[PDB]
Amino acid sequence: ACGLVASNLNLKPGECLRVRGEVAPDAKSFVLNLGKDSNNLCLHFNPRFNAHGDANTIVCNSKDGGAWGTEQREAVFPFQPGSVAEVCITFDQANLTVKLPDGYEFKFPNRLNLEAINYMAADGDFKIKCVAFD
Amino acid sequence: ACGLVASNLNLKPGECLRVRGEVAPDAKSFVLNLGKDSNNLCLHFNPRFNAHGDANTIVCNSKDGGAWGTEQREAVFPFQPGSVAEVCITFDQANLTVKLPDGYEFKFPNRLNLEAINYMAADGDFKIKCVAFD
Ligand SMILES: OC[C@H]1O[C@@H](S[C@@H]2O[C@H](CO)[C@H](O)[C@H](n3cc(-c4ccsc4)nn3)[C@H]2O)[C@H](O)[C@@H](n2cc(-c3ccsc3)nn2)[C@H]1O
Ligand SMILES: OC[C@H]1O[C@@H](S[C@@H]2O[C@H](CO)[C@H](O)[C@H](n3cc(-c4ccsc4)nn3)[C@H]2O)[C@H](O)[C@@H](n2cc(-c3ccsc3)nn2)[C@H]1O
Repeated sequence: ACGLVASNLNLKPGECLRVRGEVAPDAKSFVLNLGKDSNNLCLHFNPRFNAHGDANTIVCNSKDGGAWGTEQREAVFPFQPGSVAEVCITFDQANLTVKLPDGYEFKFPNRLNLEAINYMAADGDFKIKCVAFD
Repeated sequence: ACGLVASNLNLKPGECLRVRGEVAPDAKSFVLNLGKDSNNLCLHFNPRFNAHGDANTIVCNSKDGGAWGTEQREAVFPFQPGSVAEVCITFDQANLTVKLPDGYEFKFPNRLNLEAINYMAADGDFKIKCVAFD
Protein backbone atom coordinates (compact mmCIF):
# COMPACT_ATOMS: atom_id res chain seq x y z
CA ALA A 1 0.00 0.00 0.00
CA CYS A 2 2.81 2.40 0.98
CA GLY A 3 5.72 0.09 -0.03
CA LEU A 4 7.52 0.11 -3.38
CA VAL A 5 5.62 -1.27 -6.41
CA ALA A 6 7.54 -2.16 -9.60
CA SER A 7 6.12 -3.35 -12.89
CA ASN A 8 7.33 -4.25 -16.40
CA LEU A 9 10.17 -6.17 -14.69
CA ASN A 10 10.27 -8.75 -17.48
CA LEU A 11 12.28 -11.16 -15.33
CA LYS A 12 12.81 -14.37 -17.30
CA PRO A 13 13.72 -17.86 -15.95
CA GLY A 14 17.32 -18.02 -14.70
CA GLU A 15 17.59 -14.30 -14.06
CA CYS A 16 18.28 -13.02 -10.54
CA LEU A 17 16.24 -10.42 -8.71
CA ARG A 18 18.25 -9.05 -5.77
CA VAL A 19 16.45 -6.95 -3.12
CA ARG A 20 18.12 -5.30 -0.14
CA GLY A 21 16.21 -3.52 2.65
CA GLU A 22 16.13 -2.33 6.25
CA VAL A 23 14.09 -4.36 8.75
CA ALA A 24 12.55 -1.94 11.31
CA PRO A 25 13.66 -2.41 14.93
CA ASP A 26 10.06 -3.22 15.84
CA ALA A 27 9.29 -5.33 12.75
CA LYS A 28 6.22 -7.56 12.99
CA SER A 29 6.45 -8.84 9.43
CA PHE A 30 7.17 -7.87 5.87
CA VAL A 31 6.01 -8.95 2.42
CA LEU A 32 7.62 -9.32 -0.98
CA ASN A 33 4.98 -10.07 -3.64
CA LEU A 34 6.07 -11.34 -7.08
CA GLY A 35 4.00 -12.22 -10.14
CA LYS A 36 1.89 -10.69 -12.89
CA ASP A 37 -0.11 -8.16 -10.83
CA SER A 38 -1.75 -7.80 -7.43
CA ASN A 39 -4.23 -10.63 -8.05
CA ASN A 40 -1.75 -13.08 -9.64
CA LEU A 41 1.29 -13.80 -7.52
CA CYS A 42 3.62 -16.70 -8.09
CA LEU A 43 5.15 -15.80 -4.74
CA HIS A 44 3.93 -14.07 -1.60
CA PHE A 45 6.94 -14.13 0.73
CA ASN A 46 6.02 -13.13 4.28
CA PRO A 47 8.59 -13.44 7.06
CA ARG A 48 6.74 -13.03 10.38
CA PHE A 49 8.67 -11.99 13.46
CA ASN A 50 5.44 -11.76 15.45
CA ALA A 51 2.24 -11.78 13.36
CA HIS A 52 -1.02 -13.83 13.19
CA GLY A 53 0.19 -16.15 15.96
CA ASP A 54 3.48 -16.82 14.14
CA ALA A 55 6.89 -16.36 15.76
CA ASN A 56 9.97 -16.23 13.55
CA THR A 57 8.40 -18.16 10.67
CA ILE A 58 8.57 -17.64 6.93
CA VAL A 59 5.16 -18.01 5.32
CA CYS A 60 4.86 -18.38 1.55
CA ASN A 61 1.82 -18.67 -0.70
CA SER A 62 0.62 -17.91 -4.18
CA LYS A 63 -2.40 -16.00 -5.43
CA ASP A 64 -4.25 -17.06 -8.58
CA GLY A 65 -7.03 -14.84 -9.92
CA GLY A 66 -7.61 -13.28 -6.51
CA ALA A 67 -7.66 -16.57 -4.55
CA TRP A 68 -4.92 -17.36 -2.03
CA GLY A 69 -3.36 -20.80 -2.53
CA THR A 70 -2.22 -23.41 0.02
CA GLU A 71 0.18 -21.86 2.55
CA GLN A 72 3.65 -23.27 3.26
CA ARG A 73 6.03 -22.52 6.12
CA GLU A 74 9.76 -22.98 6.46
CA ALA A 75 11.57 -23.94 9.63
CA VAL A 76 14.52 -21.55 9.04
CA PHE A 77 14.40 -17.87 10.05
CA PRO A 78 17.59 -15.89 9.37
CA PHE A 79 16.16 -12.36 9.69
CA GLN A 80 16.80 -10.02 12.62
CA PRO A 81 14.74 -6.93 13.46
CA GLY A 82 16.68 -3.67 13.11
CA SER A 83 19.15 -4.83 10.45
CA VAL A 84 19.78 -4.92 6.73
CA ALA A 85 18.52 -7.97 4.83
CA GLU A 86 19.14 -9.16 1.26
CA VAL A 87 16.95 -11.77 -0.51
CA CYS A 88 17.74 -13.23 -3.97
CA ILE A 89 15.01 -14.78 -6.14
CA THR A 90 15.09 -16.82 -9.40
CA PHE A 91 12.63 -19.26 -11.00
CA ASP A 92 12.16 -22.02 -13.60
CA GLN A 93 9.04 -23.91 -14.78
CA ALA A 94 8.97 -26.08 -11.60
CA ASN A 95 10.09 -23.87 -8.68
CA LEU A 96 10.97 -20.45 -7.33
CA THR A 97 14.33 -20.49 -5.56
CA VAL A 98 14.86 -17.95 -2.78
CA LYS A 99 18.38 -17.49 -1.36
CA LEU A 100 18.44 -15.83 2.09
CA PRO A 101 21.10 -14.45 4.47
CA ASP A 102 23.36 -17.03 6.15
CA GLY A 103 23.49 -19.11 2.90
CA TYR A 104 19.97 -20.47 3.46
CA GLU A 105 18.02 -21.38 0.35
CA PHE A 106 14.60 -22.85 -0.31
CA LYS A 107 12.21 -23.74 -3.11
CA PHE A 108 8.54 -22.83 -3.55
CA PRO A 109 6.57 -24.63 -6.30
CA ASN A 110 5.85 -22.49 -9.33
CA ARG A 111 2.01 -22.67 -9.41
CA LEU A 112 1.20 -20.07 -12.09
CA ASN A 113 3.44 -21.08 -15.05
CA LEU A 114 3.98 -17.47 -16.24
CA GLU A 115 6.49 -16.56 -18.94
CA ALA A 116 8.10 -13.91 -16.70
CA ILE A 117 7.84 -12.08 -13.41
CA ASN A 118 6.55 -8.60 -14.27
CA TYR A 119 5.39 -7.26 -10.96
CA MET A 120 6.90 -6.79 -7.51
CA ALA A 121 5.47 -5.08 -4.43
CA ALA A 122 7.10 -4.69 -1.02
CA ASP A 123 5.00 -4.15 2.07
CA GLY A 124 5.27 -4.20 5.88
CA ASP A 125 8.20 -3.31 8.07
CA PHE A 126 10.87 -3.32 5.38
CA LYS A 127 12.34 -0.24 3.65
CA ILE A 128 13.94 -1.19 0.27
CA LYS A 129 17.35 0.38 -0.26
CA CYS A 130 18.41 -1.44 -3.40
CA VAL A 131 16.99 -3.54 -6.20
CA ALA A 132 19.14 -5.19 -8.87
CA PHE A 133 18.56 -7.35 -11.91
CA ASP A 134 21.04 -9.95 -13.11
CA ALA B 1 6.00 2.66 -20.70
CA CYS B 2 7.48 -0.74 -21.61
CA GLY B 3 10.69 -0.41 -19.56
CA LEU B 4 10.61 -0.49 -15.74
CA VAL B 5 7.90 1.48 -13.96
CA ALA B 6 8.31 2.04 -10.19
CA SER B 7 5.83 3.80 -7.89
CA ASN B 8 5.54 4.59 -4.16
CA LEU B 9 9.17 5.78 -4.20
CA ASN B 10 8.57 8.52 -1.63
CA LEU B 11 11.89 10.19 -2.49
CA LYS B 12 12.09 13.38 -0.41
CA PRO B 13 14.14 16.52 -1.12
CA GLY B 14 17.83 15.94 -0.44
CA GLU B 15 17.57 12.19 -1.04
CA CYS B 16 19.56 10.51 -3.82
CA LEU B 17 18.10 8.15 -6.35
CA ARG B 18 20.82 6.17 -8.15
CA VAL B 19 20.09 4.28 -11.35
CA ARG B 20 22.45 2.10 -13.37
CA GLY B 21 21.44 0.61 -16.74
CA GLU B 22 22.66 -0.59 -20.17
CA VAL B 23 22.53 1.67 -23.23
CA ALA B 24 21.67 -0.53 -26.23
CA PRO B 25 24.41 -0.96 -28.85
CA ASP B 26 22.56 1.10 -31.47
CA ALA B 27 20.57 3.30 -29.14
CA LYS B 28 18.48 6.06 -30.70
CA SER B 29 17.40 7.51 -27.34
CA PHE B 30 16.32 6.64 -23.82
CA VAL B 31 13.98 8.24 -21.34
CA LEU B 32 13.97 8.51 -17.56
CA ASN B 33 10.69 9.98 -16.32
CA LEU B 34 10.40 11.11 -12.72
CA GLY B 35 7.44 12.63 -10.87
CA LYS B 36 4.07 11.96 -9.21
CA ASP B 37 2.60 9.71 -11.95
CA SER B 38 2.61 9.38 -15.78
CA ASN B 39 0.78 12.72 -16.24
CA ASN B 40 2.76 14.76 -13.72
CA LEU B 41 6.50 14.64 -14.41
CA CYS B 42 8.98 17.04 -12.85
CA LEU B 43 11.61 15.52 -15.10
CA HIS B 44 11.45 13.89 -18.48
CA PHE B 45 15.10 13.22 -19.18
CA ASN B 46 15.72 12.19 -22.80
CA PRO B 47 19.26 11.66 -24.09
CA ARG B 48 19.00 11.47 -27.91
CA PHE B 49 21.83 9.95 -29.91
CA ASN B 50 19.90 10.09 -33.19
CA ALA B 51 16.12 10.75 -32.86
CA HIS B 52 13.63 13.47 -34.00
CA GLY B 53 16.38 15.33 -35.84
CA ASP B 54 18.54 15.58 -32.70
CA ALA B 55 22.09 14.18 -32.63
CA ASN B 56 23.93 13.64 -29.33
CA THR B 57 21.63 16.04 -27.42
CA ILE B 58 19.90 15.83 -24.05
CA VAL B 59 16.33 17.11 -24.07
CA CYS B 60 14.54 17.73 -20.76
CA ASN B 61 10.93 18.58 -20.18
CA SER B 62 8.15 18.47 -17.63
CA LYS B 63 4.55 17.30 -17.90
CA ASP B 64 1.84 18.94 -15.79
CA GLY B 65 -1.69 17.46 -15.79
CA GLY B 66 -1.08 15.85 -19.20
CA ALA B 67 0.48 18.91 -20.86
CA TRP B 68 4.14 18.97 -21.90
CA GLY B 69 6.05 22.09 -20.95
CA THR B 70 8.87 23.83 -22.82
CA GLU B 71 11.93 21.79 -23.87
CA GLN B 72 15.33 22.63 -22.46
CA ARG B 73 18.36 21.34 -24.34
CA GLU B 74 21.92 20.74 -23.14
CA ALA B 75 25.17 20.96 -25.11
CA VAL B 76 27.22 18.22 -23.39
CA PHE B 77 26.52 14.52 -24.10
CA PRO B 78 28.58 12.17 -21.88
CA PHE B 79 26.82 8.95 -22.98
CA GLN B 80 27.86 6.29 -25.47
CA PRO B 81 25.85 3.52 -27.17
CA GLY B 82 26.59 -0.02 -25.91
CA SER B 83 27.87 0.95 -22.47
CA VAL B 84 26.85 1.25 -18.82
CA ALA B 85 25.39 4.57 -17.64
CA GLU B 86 25.00 5.61 -13.97
CA VAL B 87 22.69 8.53 -13.20
CA CYS B 88 22.20 10.14 -9.74
CA ILE B 89 19.13 12.29 -9.26
CA THR B 90 18.24 14.64 -6.46
CA PHE B 91 15.98 17.68 -5.97
CA ASP B 92 15.18 20.71 -3.82
CA GLN B 93 12.65 23.58 -3.96
CA ALA B 94 14.32 25.31 -6.90
CA ASN B 95 15.89 22.56 -9.07
CA LEU B 96 16.36 18.94 -9.99
CA THR B 97 20.04 17.99 -10.23
CA VAL B 98 21.06 15.10 -12.50
CA LYS B 99 24.59 14.01 -11.72
CA LEU B 100 27.16 11.66 -13.22
CA PRO B 101 30.19 10.21 -11.39
CA ASP B 102 32.28 11.46 -14.35
CA GLY B 103 31.56 14.97 -12.98
CA TYR B 104 28.82 16.14 -15.34
CA GLU B 105 25.89 17.88 -13.72
CA PHE B 106 22.64 19.20 -15.16
CA LYS B 107 20.07 21.37 -13.43
CA PHE B 108 16.45 21.55 -14.49
CA PRO B 109 14.02 23.90 -12.77
CA ASN B 110 11.56 22.26 -10.41
CA ARG B 111 8.43 23.46 -12.28
CA LEU B 112 5.81 21.37 -10.45
CA ASN B 113 7.00 21.96 -6.85
CA LEU B 114 6.06 18.41 -5.84
CA GLU B 115 7.02 17.39 -2.28
CA ALA B 116 8.19 13.88 -3.11
CA ILE B 117 9.11 11.93 -6.20
CA ASN B 118 6.80 8.94 -6.19
CA TYR B 119 7.06 7.61 -9.73
CA MET B 120 9.91 6.61 -12.03
CA ALA B 121 9.64 5.16 -15.54
CA ALA B 122 12.38 4.13 -18.02
CA ASP B 123 11.73 3.79 -21.76
CA GLY B 124 13.67 3.43 -25.00
CA ASP B 125 17.05 1.90 -25.59
CA PHE B 126 18.04 1.54 -21.96
CA LYS B 127 17.83 -1.48 -19.63
CA ILE B 128 17.84 -0.81 -15.85
CA LYS B 129 20.25 -3.08 -13.92
CA CYS B 130 20.29 -1.40 -10.48
CA VAL B 131 18.21 1.16 -8.64
CA ALA B 132 19.17 2.38 -5.17
CA PHE B 133 17.74 4.83 -2.61
CA ASP B 134 19.79 6.87 -0.09
O1 LIG C 1 -7.84 -17.47 6.40
C1 LIG C 1 -7.17 -17.27 7.65
C2 LIG C 1 -5.66 -17.40 7.42
O2 LIG C 1 -5.01 -16.14 7.60
C3 LIG C 1 -3.62 -16.17 7.25
S1 LIG C 1 -2.95 -14.55 7.45
C4 LIG C 1 -2.82 -13.99 5.78
O3 LIG C 1 -1.94 -14.90 5.10
C5 LIG C 1 -1.78 -14.57 3.72
C6 LIG C 1 -0.92 -15.60 3.00
O4 LIG C 1 -1.45 -16.93 3.02
C7 LIG C 1 -1.10 -13.19 3.67
O5 LIG C 1 0.19 -13.24 4.31
C8 LIG C 1 -1.95 -12.13 4.35
N1 LIG C 1 -1.20 -10.84 4.32
C9 LIG C 1 -0.28 -10.28 5.12
C10 LIG C 1 -0.02 -9.07 4.49
C11 LIG C 1 0.95 -8.06 5.00
C12 LIG C 1 1.89 -8.35 5.98
C13 LIG C 1 2.63 -7.20 6.24
S2 LIG C 1 2.16 -5.81 5.29
C14 LIG C 1 0.93 -6.77 4.51
N2 LIG C 1 -0.74 -8.85 3.37
N3 LIG C 1 -1.52 -10.00 3.24
C15 LIG C 1 -2.28 -12.56 5.78
O6 LIG C 1 -3.23 -11.66 6.39
C16 LIG C 1 -2.84 -17.14 8.14
O7 LIG C 1 -1.48 -17.30 7.68
C17 LIG C 1 -3.51 -18.51 8.15
N4 LIG C 1 -2.87 -19.32 9.21
C18 LIG C 1 -2.49 -19.07 10.48
C19 LIG C 1 -1.94 -20.26 10.88
C20 LIG C 1 -1.37 -20.51 12.24
C21 LIG C 1 -1.54 -19.61 13.29
C22 LIG C 1 -0.91 -20.09 14.42
S3 LIG C 1 -0.13 -21.63 14.14
C23 LIG C 1 -0.64 -21.66 12.47
N5 LIG C 1 -1.95 -21.23 9.93
N6 LIG C 1 -2.55 -20.63 8.82
C24 LIG C 1 -5.03 -18.43 8.37
O8 LIG C 1 -5.34 -18.08 9.72
O1 LIG D 1 5.74 17.32 -31.82
C1 LIG D 1 6.82 17.84 -32.59
C2 LIG D 1 8.04 17.88 -31.68
O2 LIG D 1 8.38 16.54 -31.30
C3 LIG D 1 9.45 16.47 -30.34
S1 LIG D 1 9.85 14.79 -29.95
C4 LIG D 1 9.02 14.58 -28.40
O3 LIG D 1 9.57 15.48 -27.41
C5 LIG D 1 9.17 15.19 -26.05
C6 LIG D 1 9.79 16.17 -25.05
O4 LIG D 1 9.65 17.51 -25.52
C7 LIG D 1 9.54 13.75 -25.70
O5 LIG D 1 10.97 13.54 -25.76
C8 LIG D 1 8.81 12.79 -26.64
N1 LIG D 1 9.16 11.38 -26.36
C9 LIG D 1 10.22 10.62 -26.64
C10 LIG D 1 9.87 9.39 -26.10
C11 LIG D 1 10.74 8.19 -26.11
C12 LIG D 1 12.09 8.24 -26.41
C13 LIG D 1 12.60 6.95 -26.29
S2 LIG D 1 11.44 5.73 -25.81
C14 LIG D 1 10.21 6.96 -25.75
N2 LIG D 1 8.66 9.37 -25.49
N3 LIG D 1 8.17 10.67 -25.66
C15 LIG D 1 9.19 13.10 -28.07
O6 LIG D 1 8.39 12.30 -28.94
C16 LIG D 1 10.71 17.13 -30.88
O7 LIG D 1 11.66 17.18 -29.82
C17 LIG D 1 10.40 18.54 -31.36
N4 LIG D 1 11.62 19.22 -31.88
C18 LIG D 1 12.92 18.90 -32.06
C19 LIG D 1 13.45 20.07 -32.57
C20 LIG D 1 14.87 20.32 -32.93
C21 LIG D 1 15.63 19.52 -33.77
C22 LIG D 1 16.91 20.08 -33.84
S3 LIG D 1 17.10 21.55 -32.86
C23 LIG D 1 15.45 21.43 -32.33
N5 LIG D 1 12.57 21.08 -32.69
N6 LIG D 1 11.36 20.55 -32.25
C24 LIG D 1 9.24 18.53 -32.36
O8 LIG D 1 9.53 17.83 -33.58
